Amino acid sequence: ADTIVAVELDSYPNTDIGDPNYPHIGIDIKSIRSKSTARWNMQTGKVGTVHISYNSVAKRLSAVVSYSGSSSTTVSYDVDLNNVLPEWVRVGLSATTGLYKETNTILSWSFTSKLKTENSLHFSFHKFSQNPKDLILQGDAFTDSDGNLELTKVSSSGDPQGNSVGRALFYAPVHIWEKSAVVASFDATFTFLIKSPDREPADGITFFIANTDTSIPSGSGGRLLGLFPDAN
Amino acid sequence: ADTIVAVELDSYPNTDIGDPNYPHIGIDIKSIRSKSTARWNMQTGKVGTVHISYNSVAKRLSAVVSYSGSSSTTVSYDVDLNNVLPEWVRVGLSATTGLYKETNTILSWSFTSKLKTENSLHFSFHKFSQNPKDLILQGDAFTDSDGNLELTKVSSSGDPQGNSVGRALFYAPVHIWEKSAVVASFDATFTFLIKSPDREPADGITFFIANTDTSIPSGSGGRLLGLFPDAN
Amino acid sequence: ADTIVAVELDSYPNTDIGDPNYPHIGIDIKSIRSKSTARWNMQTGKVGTVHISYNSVAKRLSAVVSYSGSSSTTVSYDVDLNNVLPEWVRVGLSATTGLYKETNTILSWSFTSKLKTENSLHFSFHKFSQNPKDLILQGDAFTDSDGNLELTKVSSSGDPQGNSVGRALFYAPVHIWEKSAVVASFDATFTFLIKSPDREPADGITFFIANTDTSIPSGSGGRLLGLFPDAN
Amino acid sequence: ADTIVAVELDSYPNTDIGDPNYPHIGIDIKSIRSKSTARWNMQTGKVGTVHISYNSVAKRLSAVVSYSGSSSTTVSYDVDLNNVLPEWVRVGLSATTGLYKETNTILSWSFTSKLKTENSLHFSFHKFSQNPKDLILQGDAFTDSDGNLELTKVSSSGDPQGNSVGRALFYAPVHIWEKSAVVASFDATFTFLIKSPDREPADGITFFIANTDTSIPSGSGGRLLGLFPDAN
Ligand SMILES: OC[C@H]1O[C@H](Oc2c[nH]c3ccc(Br)c(Cl)c23)[C@@H](O)[C@@H](O)[C@@H]1O
Ligand SMILES: OC[C@H]1O[C@H](Oc2c[nH]c3ccc(Br)c(Cl)c23)[C@@H](O)[C@@H](O)[C@@H]1O
Ligand SMILES: OC[C@H]1O[C@H](Oc2c[nH]c3ccc(Br)c(Cl)c23)[C@@H](O)[C@@H](O)[C@@H]1O
Ligand SMILES: OC[C@H]1O[C@H](Oc2c[nH]c3ccc(Br)c(Cl)c23)[C@@H](O)[C@@H](O)[C@@H]1O
Ligand SMILES: [Ca+2]
Ligand SMILES: [Ca+2]
Ligand SMILES: [Ca+2]
Ligand SMILES: [Ca+2]
Ligand SMILES: [Mn+2]
Ligand SMILES: [Mn+2]
Ligand SMILES: [Mn+2]
Ligand SMILES: [Mn+2]
Repeated sequence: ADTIVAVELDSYPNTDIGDPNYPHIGIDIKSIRSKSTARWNMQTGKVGTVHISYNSVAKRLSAVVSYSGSSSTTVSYDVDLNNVLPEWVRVGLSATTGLYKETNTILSWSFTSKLKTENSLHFSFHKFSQNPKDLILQGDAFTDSDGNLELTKVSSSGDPQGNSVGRALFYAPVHIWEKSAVVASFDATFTFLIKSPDREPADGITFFIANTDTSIPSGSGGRLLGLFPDAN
Repeated sequence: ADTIVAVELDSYPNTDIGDPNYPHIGIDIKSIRSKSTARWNMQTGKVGTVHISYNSVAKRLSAVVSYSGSSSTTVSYDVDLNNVLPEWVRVGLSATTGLYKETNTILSWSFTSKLKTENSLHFSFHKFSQNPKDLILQGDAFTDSDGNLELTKVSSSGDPQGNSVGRALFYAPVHIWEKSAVVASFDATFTFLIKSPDREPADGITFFIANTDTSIPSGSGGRLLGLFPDAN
Repeated sequence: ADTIVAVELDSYPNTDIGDPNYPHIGIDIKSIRSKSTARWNMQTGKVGTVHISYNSVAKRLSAVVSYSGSSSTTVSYDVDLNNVLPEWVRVGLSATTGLYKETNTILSWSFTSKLKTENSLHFSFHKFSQNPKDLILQGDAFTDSDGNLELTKVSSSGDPQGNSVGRALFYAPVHIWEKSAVVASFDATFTFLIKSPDREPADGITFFIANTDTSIPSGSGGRLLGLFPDAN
Repeated sequence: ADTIVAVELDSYPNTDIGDPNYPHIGIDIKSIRSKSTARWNMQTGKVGTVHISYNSVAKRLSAVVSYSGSSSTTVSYDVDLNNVLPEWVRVGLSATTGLYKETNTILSWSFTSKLKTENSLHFSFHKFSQNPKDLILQGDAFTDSDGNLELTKVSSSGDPQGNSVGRALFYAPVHIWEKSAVVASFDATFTFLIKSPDREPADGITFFIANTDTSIPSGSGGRLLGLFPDAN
């Protein structure tokens, strides 16, 4: 059972398992039920931009989500990630659709990791090549002709499908801590396009971190964002 | 048969297959016989520092090697790497020993890759963890307790062994070009410690680039620097 | 460049690169141009059955192809496979379509390997599971709902597409020889269904053997049966 | 957390976690505490021979262990393995040493798997090649010059070391059941040589079956036989 730290743009309120009454960004520490959430002023059809940061000195995983010239949405959570995640991990983006759907388009994805014990891993994508050998595409994750990472299924038309799960891991494992390490930090940006024919888009996109061999958990569809085998 | 672009710190003169009469840095385009070389003022026992750069606009692979406060050694070569290397590659460091030996210690290794079509892959190591999951260690390559990448065999004493070959690839494939790409560049630094009981150290260390599935070619020992199956 | 030993059911005559004037079974030793061929009495729409055998004592790779109660077609070739193939290999089935097409259905596939130095590897498939984890499916190779290995593309209708290449490797590398080995033999059976709307079906199906890391060579489509990067 | 079905030749009594008072063979269904055990008349220095069988109709995992012309030791357990193990698995041999040690030599290892829904996977080893590419060697598992699989560490002298863990998985995943399958069976033989300077040899050898991605669990040393992260 994978260890998971995710920042969720939870498109779909699932009150029956923790979610607030509304679209929200959440910080998930080994549970789909977010340790912290903020009301996310969704804007379907516009391009969102998530920034994620954290160092091991401040011990505060923080995420902001924004649209151009629009009021942003921040959510923080005091956590020491080296007590949660293994020493080595892989970073990725996941997204699902349930009975309700939405395009989970990733227009770009950067991520910087620093381990001053000064080791480092930076990577950024503004274009997603047809064959991304530096990405372990899991489930329904693919890349379209516009150089966009489609995390979840989308017809040739552009319409999103439902009951789809897909994630993109960066091929190289990251080293986010070492007993010796004085400070391990990481940042993570990505822009996304969420479009939906439904007035209740679902289910969400997330940037997560996990055991290197992390794979899509069975039953992880929909409100589970392809991160957990259950809702505990 | 792998495609190979390497920058060699050729410790050992092998005149009988191209090498100059002396220790030298070479730029190898799909051949152990360097398209360009410069006389390398070796300093066994001191820590060297190779810087490598190249963009696709200038089309000039250049490398400099230096010791602290000592006269450096530069070597350049006009080449268009996208006509040589495949679209996707893996970057690494190799080193061998023949009948003559030497420690092939890598104290650090950074590498930045930029694909403005602005995609990117940066990674740097000042410490090499006991288990580097973000490095495909090939052959005799291992990491010692001092956090140093030993490319080639070295007894517990510290003495180097001979007839050893070892390389370190970064786990993630790099994208160094795209038909669309306007400019693909990359830099690569690394510091090394070459020590030898022999007054004729051998055989050398190299930073190379290759087809992603690049592996140590049979017969690639010694003067082949674990890069080629032959000397053509 | 992979080492390849294949037994080809060459559906399509390609005279301009060696092929006989007619559909034929060929034995290919590191070349699409068969060292031996026999006239293959094709029967599109009926289920064929290839048996392949060889031991290192007799040094005779032999293949027979048959349809129920129909005159079979045998082809032999005296070769010592341990002088051709590496010590370790992977066994598989490949098939392509060019401008002309055909279904490349594999209804079953067994293979026995014996290394008396008595080591062994047997595997047989009468059903191909939706997710064959014990098969490295390459290119357009997939498995349909009838439990059939579709080597090459086929519409939902059942019509075959063209310019498609796909192979199925057995996940485990086989050990087909050892310097010590007294006798290494192997057999290989498989039944196939070739159907075509075209009166000139193309291009063929093959059981091949190759370096373990064998992958579909670029330009290997059509008359190359997804085995060679060229016709030499 | 891996799913594990093992047949243990538990060299070392660990009463404080279930073990009988004596060396024994056990059948472990997702727990180091055997669902069934029989008193194992150990014979250190002689070559043992374990036979394992099971089909899904009888639903009885059975194992026998024997030495030449010596009273054997049988242990059975009524279990339906398709309710325990995933649909796809990898089969292997594991062994550890704790504060007490012993050579865990595997002189041979066969295994037949049949899935009549008649699919099959057979493999046998009487010799273990220096580089067994068809074996995922985990931990301290290696192969010596006599063609023997040393599961656990052994000095050049031949003396076994302690606190060592090593397993050998067959490279190809096995298909041990399918919803459709009418009967899935498997057999598994292997001969072993257990030698110890200690009058209380430890800890044991096992043939196990697990989720394909099974790896040595942390803390699985000694009485855990490199199968479980704990003793529950
Ligand atoms: O796409 C959003 C969701 O759809 C499903 O839950 C549903 C939310 N509204 C519903 C209305 C009816 C039924 Br039945 C279901 Cl399962 C749901 C589920 O598939 C969820 O996993 C998911 O959160
Ligand atoms: O370590 C350096 C070299 O040693 C060998 O070549 C030798 C250079 N000096 C020699 C002197 C005698 C003999 Br025999 C040999 Cl092979 C050599 C070879 O093993 C080379 O590959 C290598 O370049
Ligand atoms: O499907 C069979 C074949 O089709 C092609 O060659 C053709 C055989 N008949 C033709 C007629 C016209 C043209 Br243009 C072509 Cl390329 C061909 C090629 O694509 C071949 O690789 C292949 O053997
Ligand atoms: O090799 C056998 C065993 O050695 C250890 O347990 C010991 C059995 N006898 C002992 C006596 C003292 C101490 Br401290 C220990 Cl840990 C043990 C442990 O390391 C066990 O995992 C193992 O079963
Ligand atoms: Ca939700
Ligand atoms: Ca040289
Ligand atoms: Ca042909
Ligand atoms: Ca025990
Ligand atoms: Mn939520
Ligand atoms: Mn040189
Ligand atoms: Mn032919
Ligand atoms: Mn026990």
